[PDB]
Amino acid sequence: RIIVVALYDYEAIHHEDLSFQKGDQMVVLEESGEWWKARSLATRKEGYIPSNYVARVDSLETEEWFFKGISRKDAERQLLAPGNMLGSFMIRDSETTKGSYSLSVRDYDPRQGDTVKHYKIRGFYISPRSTFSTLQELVDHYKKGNDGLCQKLSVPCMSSKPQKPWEKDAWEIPRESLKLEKKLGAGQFGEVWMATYNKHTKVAVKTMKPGSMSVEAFLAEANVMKTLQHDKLVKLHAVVTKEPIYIITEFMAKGSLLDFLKSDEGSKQPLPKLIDFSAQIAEGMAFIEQRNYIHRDLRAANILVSASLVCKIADFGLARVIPIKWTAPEAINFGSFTIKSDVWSFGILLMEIVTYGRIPYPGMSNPEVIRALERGYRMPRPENCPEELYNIMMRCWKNRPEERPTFEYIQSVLDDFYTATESQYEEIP
Ligand SMILES: Nc1ncnc2c1c(-c1ccc(NC(=O)c3ccccc3)cc1)cn2C1CCCC1
Ligand SMILES: [Ca+2]
Ligand SMILES: [Cl-]
Repeated sequence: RIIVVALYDYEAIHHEDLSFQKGDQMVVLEESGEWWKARSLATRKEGYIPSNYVARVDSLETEEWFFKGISRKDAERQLLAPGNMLGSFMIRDSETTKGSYSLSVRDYDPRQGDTVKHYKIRGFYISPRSTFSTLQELVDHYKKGNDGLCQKLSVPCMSSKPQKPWEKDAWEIPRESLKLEKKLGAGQFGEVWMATYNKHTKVAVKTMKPGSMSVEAFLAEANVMKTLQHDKLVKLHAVVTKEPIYIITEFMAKGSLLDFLKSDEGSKQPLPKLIDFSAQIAEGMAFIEQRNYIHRDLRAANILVSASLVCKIADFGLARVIPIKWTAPEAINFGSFTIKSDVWSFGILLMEIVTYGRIPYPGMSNPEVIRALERGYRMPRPENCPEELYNIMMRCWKNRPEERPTFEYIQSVLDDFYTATESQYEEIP
């Protein structure tokens, strides 16, 4: 017997899936990955449920202040989101001290403004002065005035329902299931439409126009990208095998990063949040790097922004199934695309972000640039760019692609850009 409990509200949208309120319990009957067959205890109905909407009874995940599988940087982003205030906190798996837990607390500071400070927890305790049998008790105490903390505990971090998992056994779907409602953009290779999958589900469809490339071999290449899932890559949901091929991805509410930075709201975005974007793209490129693959076309036009202002990477694994200002020299000439050729493109993308979407090398045509890259000309630093940030672009713009950084390093440098190493966690006597 395995009892689980709902963490959020879910209304059914399919045939054999269940509806449940927050707090409903149910018996796990089958573990089919993203979807589980369960029998509700409230309605006694047997059906399918999203496994990422429930957890085992009286687990820590059930608790409103606990956050599973979240990094220190995500915990920082989640707390500095709108809807939280002074004292807003969370308890999470310690990213560094594995098998243990850390506490992230929102705090204000005149020097910078809102910040997130992190304390490690070691029965548990932070300072030997105060011992605690369990976390909830430990929480309660620190809600009663800051016992050494930078602030007194107020409310757990605001969380929203995760994205509903895709329909089961629906990697290949008929076109009839779709209603392409609005053309978002078109190009030399096809159109990107925003659509709807059998009502209830809002998707975006990339219509791949008929060609030589992968007529019967697209599904093959495309089936690999499906296994390269990441929180910072655009999620591939479904595919239409009948030519013209349709690619169903998740809908990114605020379009491309390029169009977004050129937007009004985008122009309002300050500098530390632009670097936050960069650190997200770098996080995604660090994954493609770990899988020893390649994106082949990094630019703001290929970065999408969610409604929550989360940057994700598209298309990826598309240039291998079919423009040079973002391209490194050793690919313009020798046609050699490495993971380091993307590093160059990231440096360009970085500048593209700091300049709010300004075209690289402005008032400077393509041929008038290639002959400068041989001289050693690089784009200059603008007034609004940190010296230590232009420093990174230049490292991405090294002539030797071997002495260019890794995305693993680039991400780490961008994640704690305003944080000194020693200041990551707080000391307490
Ligand atoms: N998903 C979206 N949601 C909201 N807006 C989107 C998009 C997309 C968009 C971008 C890229 C893709 N395609 C892919 O990511 C992809 C395609 C084939 C193989 C592997 C990956 C599909 C849609 C593009 N836009 C905008 C940007 C420019 C035109 C409309
Ligand atoms: Ca310290
Ligand atoms: Cl039962």
